[PDB]
Amino acid sequence: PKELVNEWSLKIRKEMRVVDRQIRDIQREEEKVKRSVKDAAKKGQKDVCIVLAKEMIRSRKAVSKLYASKAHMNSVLMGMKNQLAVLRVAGSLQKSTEVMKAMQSLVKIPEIQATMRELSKEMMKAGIIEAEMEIDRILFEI
Amino acid sequence: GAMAEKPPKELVNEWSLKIRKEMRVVDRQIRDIQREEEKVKRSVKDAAKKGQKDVCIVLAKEMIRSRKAVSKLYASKAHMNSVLMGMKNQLAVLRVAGSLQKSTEVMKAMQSLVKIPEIQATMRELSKEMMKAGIIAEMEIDRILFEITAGALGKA
Repeated sequence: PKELVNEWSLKIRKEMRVVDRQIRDIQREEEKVKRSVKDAAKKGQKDVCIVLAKEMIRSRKAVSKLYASKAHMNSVLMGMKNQLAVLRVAGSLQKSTEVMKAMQSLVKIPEIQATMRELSKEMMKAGIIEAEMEIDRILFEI
Repeated sequence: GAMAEKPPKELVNEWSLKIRKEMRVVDRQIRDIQREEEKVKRSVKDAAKKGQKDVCIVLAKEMIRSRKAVSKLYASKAHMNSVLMGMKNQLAVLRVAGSLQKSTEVMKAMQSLVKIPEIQATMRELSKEMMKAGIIAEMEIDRILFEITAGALGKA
């Protein structure tokens, strides 16, 4: 039907489980690296420390960019929520500007981008990606 | 400074609570507008059926304005959700460091968020609190080594 929404929610929600997992793993790694940095410091190995430290910055930045993604995705889920409404009201989808720039800053995250490119399209074709007709359009619940 | 008495970086839990609170508000306002669209709909129906063209027309302009009201709202909620995640991140950063740090993410959301229609004066206050905290090429590693080693391989 017009339950594309419910499918896309599920996928988005799916991709968010992955992001959670990715972030849960990196953090578990930072746990260890932090201990390494401690030992290395105690044994006075300056250079092992400097390197590891860099490992951490890289870690933090990685996680950050992940949460960025989770947010962009959540932005899309919300838009999906809203779509149901724009329907429950009239019965069409509306080119949301919101679910368009989010679904733009997401096809750019490293790993996941193949699905996101594929969803962006399905979305573009249901006609929510890329009034005086609406004032007429809306008059369709008559 | 001296025997100060600041809140520990649980300023994050506090801001989380408030952001979360404002999001219940938003949910509320969306729900109310939705509920009001239901009625305006019935109204538009009758007014069409009875040939009152001019009335449908205006009830329509009413309808569009609702829809945008909800849009702008869900927008804000996304923003808020972005700040919430940023806080989760800050907790993350603290879990291993124990000290907040910048965030061009929780800065722009909390920029676009300090709009006017609503009690969104609080957002201007959080905004403030957050800067003082220190949330809104490098000495990163030094600060880091110092963080992780309890000031033993200090900063430059």
